[PDB]
Amino acid sequence: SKYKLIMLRHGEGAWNKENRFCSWVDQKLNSEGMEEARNCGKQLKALNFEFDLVFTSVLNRSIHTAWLILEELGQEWVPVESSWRLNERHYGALIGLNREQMALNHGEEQVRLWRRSYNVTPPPIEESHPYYQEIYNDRRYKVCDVPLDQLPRSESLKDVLERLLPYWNERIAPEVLRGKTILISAHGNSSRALLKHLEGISDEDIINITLPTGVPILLELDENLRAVGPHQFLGDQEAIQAAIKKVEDQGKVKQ
Amino acid sequence: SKYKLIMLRHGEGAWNKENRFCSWVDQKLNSEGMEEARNCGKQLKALNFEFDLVFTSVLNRSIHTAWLILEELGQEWVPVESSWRLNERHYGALIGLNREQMALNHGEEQVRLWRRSYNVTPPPIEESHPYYQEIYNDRRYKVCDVPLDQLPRSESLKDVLERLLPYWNERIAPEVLRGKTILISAHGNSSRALLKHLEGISDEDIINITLPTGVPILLELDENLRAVGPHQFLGDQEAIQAAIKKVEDQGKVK
Ligand SMILES: O=C(O)[C@@H](COP(=O)(O)O)OP(=O)(O)O
Ligand SMILES: O=C(O)[C@@H](COP(=O)(O)O)OP(=O)(O)O
Ligand SMILES: [NH3+]C1CCCCC1
Repeated sequence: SKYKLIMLRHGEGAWNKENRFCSWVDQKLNSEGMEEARNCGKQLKALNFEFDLVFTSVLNRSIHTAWLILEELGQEWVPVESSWRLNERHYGALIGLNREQMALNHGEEQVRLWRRSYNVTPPPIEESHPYYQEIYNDRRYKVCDVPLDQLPRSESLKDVLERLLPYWNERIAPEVLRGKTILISAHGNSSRALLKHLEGISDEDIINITLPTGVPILLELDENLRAVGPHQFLGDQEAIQAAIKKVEDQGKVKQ
Repeated sequence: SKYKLIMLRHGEGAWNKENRFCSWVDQKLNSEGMEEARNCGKQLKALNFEFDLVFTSVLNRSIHTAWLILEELGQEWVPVESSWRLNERHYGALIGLNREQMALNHGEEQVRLWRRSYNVTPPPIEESHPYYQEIYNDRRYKVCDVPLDQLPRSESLKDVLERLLPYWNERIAPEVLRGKTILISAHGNSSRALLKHLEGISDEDIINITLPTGVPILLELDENLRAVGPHQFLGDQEAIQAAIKKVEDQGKVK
């Protein structure tokens, strides 16, 4: 048999609009992002989606995106589970910095490696960093399945998959195999990590995969829980490609 | 007290304002109710509440109230569990009717009896009722711990307690005993049912308990999960008492 699930990157937030690496900083959705989430809900309603379970990260932007989708569907009663293992990749010291500024300071090539490569690790975030305290002082990280002191201070995409894969295999995949309809409301890089795994994308090719905010990602899996075909974006393809280009351009120098 | 928990009636919804028995009809919060929910969250934040688990009914007004509270607290990551066992009392055939109109036609005393009695069971809702279909055809009732055909068609407050108690005993009580800080976002009568149990209120006295929408209720329990004192509405008692009077007056002609 085959199974289909829906995954997506949270709706736009101020940091996305202002082009600043946000990562573990708990930014909220902005007005545009709330609309993106509601539109996702409307598309899923048009398709008559009936979710059984929803998985999100512990960053509120992914939770609110899910709540808006459920409201549009009239499915607010559907169980939601949130885990740090679906949190966006930890950008370390790059958190708070402007992506274009980094391109000007370090070059487009280096920024592309930091953003999309599989093995490159961002410099770790230090206690002196402006956003260190608010991240590690938050109670949500005192009750994780990993001690506060053991949580990452920066992550390569590979590091992300290493802490996300166990969650997928142990808590999400079993439900998929039970024929349940699942929604994964997450982030750009945590979603890219899962897609790399499910689609068998090489360490080299994953660098060219970019996900825009607020666009449902359709993925079909076979009996072995591997992608039957490439992931697909739901909606106007021209608009979606334009949004993808916008994300890519965040790390480029004006021309 | 050894333990403390917070419970509350969801924020104002369209039918609360229209003064119609809503019960299992899934009406949403209105602008006023959203504000009530947010003020609840602000009041709880002012008192340092840090929830570990949230329990709600499967009616969206209770869920949305919880979501707004969690947002105000910056605690959207806190686990939420929902169950039909926390659903508002099933008003049966009375669903959809205007409370004041009923008082005018049958007498204030009659309406008060239907609304607050512990033992009186409303007439069952039938297939000919305007809101029967949307209730029993909803998918949320196809995945309950009891078959769709077994779900109630009307309930007395006693009936409510009988189906709510198992959920309290099996799922909520154990968490409170572990020392977790719990939030229960429910309804007017389902909350009255739980208060009757926790405070050991008599069948006679429970009739005088009326709960206002969107007001946090603090319950202090001992080692045996018994209330050490009467429930405490958190906030200005004058305004809260006024909101309670508002609910009572829904069944009065004037
Ligand atoms: O970490 C972040 O700032 C973004 C991704 O940024 P880029 O890797 O795409 O630059 O995560 P998201 O907006 O999905 O929560
Ligand atoms: O069933 C309803 O309409 C109300 C209670 O109405 P009364 O018993 O006070 O008339 O419950 P709610 O969902 O608003 O908390
Ligand atoms: N001072 C900055 C150098 C580039 C990586 C992020 C920190």
